[PDB]
Amino acid sequence: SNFLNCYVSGFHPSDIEVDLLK
Amino acid sequence: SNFLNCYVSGFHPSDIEVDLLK
Amino acid sequence: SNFLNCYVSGFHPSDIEVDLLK
Amino acid sequence: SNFLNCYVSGFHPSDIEVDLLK
Repeated sequence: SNFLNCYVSGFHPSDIEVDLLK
Repeated sequence: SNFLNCYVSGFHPSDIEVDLLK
Repeated sequence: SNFLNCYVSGFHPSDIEVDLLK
Repeated sequence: SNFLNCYVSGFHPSDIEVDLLK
């Protein structure tokens, strides 16, 4: 349902838990 | 229904919790 | 009826962000 | 158009996870 995921530039550390039912 | 995940740049370690359920 | 997960650098050192199960 | 995982970094380390439709 209109899934728009954009990510620019990465990294080594940090924790990102992205969760989308769609 | 309509979702945009705009994430850019990094940084030191941390706890990023993102959850989209609609 | 439209989620816009945005984030460009910054963020404070902790465990947060934004979550909604509804 | 529905699937837009615009990714540009390759950062494999850290805690990165995307729940594409669970």
